[PDB]
Amino acid sequence: QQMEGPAAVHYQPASPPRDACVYSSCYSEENVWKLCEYIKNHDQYPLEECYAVFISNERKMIPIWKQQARPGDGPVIWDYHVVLLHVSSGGQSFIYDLDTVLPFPCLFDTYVEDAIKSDDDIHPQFRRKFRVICADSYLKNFASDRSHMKDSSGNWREPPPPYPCIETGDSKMNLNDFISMDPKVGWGAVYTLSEFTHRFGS
Repeated sequence: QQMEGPAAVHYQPASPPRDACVYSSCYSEENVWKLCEYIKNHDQYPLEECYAVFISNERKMIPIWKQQARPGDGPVIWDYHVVLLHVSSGGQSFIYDLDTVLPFPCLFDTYVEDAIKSDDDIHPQFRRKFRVICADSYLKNFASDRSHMKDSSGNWREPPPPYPCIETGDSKMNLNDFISMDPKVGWGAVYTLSEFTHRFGS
């Protein structure tokens, strides 16, 4: 037997159920944005408890396991991937990944163990870095004109989401500032996998 700060055994999800969420494949930066917007307009949790988390690396080649685009025990290799992190008031963190086969939401430790796994036995060019942006800052500053999703001849590589492009008064396109893992660029903090789990893991 082994015992276990406070536990969120009665955690109420900050989002609608998985099948009720706005979702477009290969637009997880917008899928997470729409979750932040919901949390903002819903008056359930403070937006300051939530973060958008960009996962990528310098070579833009990151494996993620337990992904719906690859059912089974193999990884999907993304150029980048975005999830939502909710640090509940007791300290327990939850991951909202509309693309995972793990629960939605998922306990932070479980998502790190099954979806992310250790970088120790991963070829170093595939190792993951994390940019953590406050959901309030994310809603206030993120902009994407989706131009990165046009193909060789100006057609869509993936069909876009069915709502207008996310815009701010300051920019129509700063997605590269979020995919970048350069701490001298953009908003939020950039962490290695160890720093990320040291920060939010229990």
